[PDB]
Amino acid sequence: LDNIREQLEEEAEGKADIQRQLSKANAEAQLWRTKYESEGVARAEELE
Amino acid sequence: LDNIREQLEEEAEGKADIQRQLSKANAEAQLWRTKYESEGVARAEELE
Repeated sequence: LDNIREQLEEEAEGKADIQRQLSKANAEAQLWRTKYESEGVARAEELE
Repeated sequence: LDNIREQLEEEAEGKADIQRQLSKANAEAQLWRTKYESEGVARAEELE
């Protein structure tokens, strides 16, 4: 019980970084897709 | 102490799924973004 008490903080720290890892990632990938393929293939569409 | 066994493992199942695999289905977005710039914009400078 004193042992898994330490493990609960470890999974919490295992939680905390990986929820914060996605919030940087899912912002950037989705944002890039929204803002770089609107310029990308569409200006490639019209310039052709 | 038996009750917090599932509070470990089901959250550990939650962290292994809802934090981990939902992150990796985001690696795909980043890959798509890289693919767009890398091939798309080299054309979009060349056709410019």
